[PDB]
Amino acid sequence: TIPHLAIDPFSLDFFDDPYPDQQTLRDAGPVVYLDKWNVYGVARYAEVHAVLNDPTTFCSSRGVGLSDFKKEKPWRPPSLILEADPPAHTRPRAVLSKVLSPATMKTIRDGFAAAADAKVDELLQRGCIDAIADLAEAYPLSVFPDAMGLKQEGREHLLPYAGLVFNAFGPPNELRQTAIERSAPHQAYVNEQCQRPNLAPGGFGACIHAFTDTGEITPDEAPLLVRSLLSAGLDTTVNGIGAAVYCLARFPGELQRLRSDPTLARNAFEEAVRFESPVQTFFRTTTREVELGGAVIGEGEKVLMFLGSANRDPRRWSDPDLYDITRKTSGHVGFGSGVHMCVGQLVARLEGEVMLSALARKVAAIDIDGPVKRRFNNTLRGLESLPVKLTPA
Ligand code: HEM
Ligand SMILES: CSc1ccc(C(=O)O)cc1
Ligand SMILES: [Cl-]
Repeated sequence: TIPHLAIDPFSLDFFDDPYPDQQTLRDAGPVVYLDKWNVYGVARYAEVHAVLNDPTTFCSSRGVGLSDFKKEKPWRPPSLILEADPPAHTRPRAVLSKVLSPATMKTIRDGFAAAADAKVDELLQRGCIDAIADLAEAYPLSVFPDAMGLKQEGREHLLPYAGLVFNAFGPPNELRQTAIERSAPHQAYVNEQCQRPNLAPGGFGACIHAFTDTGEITPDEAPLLVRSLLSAGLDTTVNGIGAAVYCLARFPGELQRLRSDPTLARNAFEEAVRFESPVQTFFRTTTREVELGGAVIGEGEKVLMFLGSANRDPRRWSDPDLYDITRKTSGHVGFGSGVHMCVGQLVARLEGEVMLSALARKVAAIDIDGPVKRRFNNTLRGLESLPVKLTPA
């Protein structure tokens, strides 16, 4: 009933060009079995969306990577939110909700926007730049660690620590095993910065600590919740902004539309999240026997959701393979869906909007001007290097 496939969705060849294999996965059936990792797979929008929206049946507390926490030790203490199920999930979620809230966005926006304009201005002085190191990485690094309230010393650990986290969701391939081997100093830095004394007042970090007297979280939960933001908060936005620039770079027609109406900046970002889906994949674990798309999955099985595939499913999207900054993106699963839907999406969108606004107002063209180099990671899709020539408007 369930087709078995030998595709390794965590292989360098798959990362290098996932799209044919992803159609192969959708078209094989609503539910496949991946013999490489002994794992159920769902690659169509409908089943990915269903799975995300039944947290009772498809739980996150047994881990959202390949590893099943009921079978193996987690490589670090479990996240209090990503790797928890309702009701444990609920209050720490509420806290990060209020911390990364509309009101908070109102306090950081001018600063984020200024940073974004200043960067684009700086890059136009150079002309030929690396849209990854000098933009996708540099810009979030200029705003997010400050927004967190991190001290300056040690920030080089942040992107290493993130690549470790996302690699560690993957199978025990060499990417994962090499990440964990190198992890010790990045863990030490991050863990130390999660303690209240090390976070500057007014920041996301000290804000999380300040929420520890309401009955929602206790003081011993706050460091791990800060850890959550230093795990998820940065590298995701680097690959999100990287994606958007790359799309603009490959669809000049859409850059020209964006320039003509910079208010499209925020949706231009949302479409780049759908189109590239920087967060490619996550697992759930079945807490019971379940019928899904007319196939039956037993208790305790890992189910792999192909978010990027879901976002290019021609069953859901018209011309999924086109970058369209005026598309109605509502319902894309690049930020997830349901009770775990990205609690940090207002920061990502803010960062993404203000950067694409800056480009929209200041840049006339973005032409790839050198070898594009992909960066391989078990969960993240994105580029190592994107050399572009920026033409001033
Ligand atoms: C382009 C940027 C981003 C993308 C594509 C993204 C993607 C995602 C996805 C797909 C999920 C769902 C995980 C699941 O269902 O298991 C999620 C949850 C989460 N994200 Fe984001 N994210 C982004 C930005 C951010 C930022 C800026 C932050 C923090 C400042 C953040 C923090 C979190 C946290 C803590 C969770 C766990 C929420 C929960 O379990 O309820 N993310 N993200
Ligand atoms: C969806 S990416 C991500 C989200 C949350 C955490 C965490 O809670 O540490 C890590 C990665
Ligand atoms: Cl850690």
